[PDB]
Amino acid sequence: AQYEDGKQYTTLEKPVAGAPQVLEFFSFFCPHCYQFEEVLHISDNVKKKLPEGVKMTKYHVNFMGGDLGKDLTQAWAVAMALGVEDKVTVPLFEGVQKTQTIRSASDIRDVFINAGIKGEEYDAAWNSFVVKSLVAQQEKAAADVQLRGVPAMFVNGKYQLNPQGMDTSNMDVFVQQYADTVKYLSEK
Ligand SMILES: COc1cccc(-c2ccc3c(CC(=O)O)c(-c4cccc(OC)c4)oc3c2)c1
Repeated sequence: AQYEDGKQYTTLEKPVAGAPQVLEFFSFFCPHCYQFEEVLHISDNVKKKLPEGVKMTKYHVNFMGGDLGKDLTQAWAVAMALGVEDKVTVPLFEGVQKTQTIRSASDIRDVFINAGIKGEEYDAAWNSFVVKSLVAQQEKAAADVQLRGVPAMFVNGKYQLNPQGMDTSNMDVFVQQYADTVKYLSEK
């Protein structure tokens, strides 16, 4: 076959019931995640190949960057709670990996202030139980699939993307292979 379990994707031995359709994990400390988001725009090319109005879900993970990595997961919860993902994804990646000016929770917050989120709004969300459950949801989702590496994408709790079995001589070909596989998997 042209798509085979073990090549473009792997199949989970313990399926995850009731999982989100397209579920993507990343870390703002992850160099490959910087690439997927800044250079390759994986998330966005995937969305463009799925049925309109499908649920793409993206979660931060804790297992990179120690204390600040956990801070970043709470800020991703804030971002999600306020719907400002599109405003802070780029500054956050660049602050962690490009300028390396994100060294503390205060520096994370600066990204939001600079992005135009009011301090009161940020601090209120940061400290809210809505954000605390949304941290919990990100952690639970990662736990369900026993996630030890990012970037990572899962379709319907059954299929994991295997980008190691795809061609990287061309950034655009790689992306489309990736997006086409997600689409094929979502139709299975
Ligand atoms: C051509 O355009 C570009 C521009 C920038 C980067 C890339 C690129 C190339 C290869 C890989 C691989 C794996 C491999 O060695 O094949 C991974 C990856 C993904 C998720 C988890 C993981 O950990 C096991 C590894 O990400 C990649 C990105 C391509």
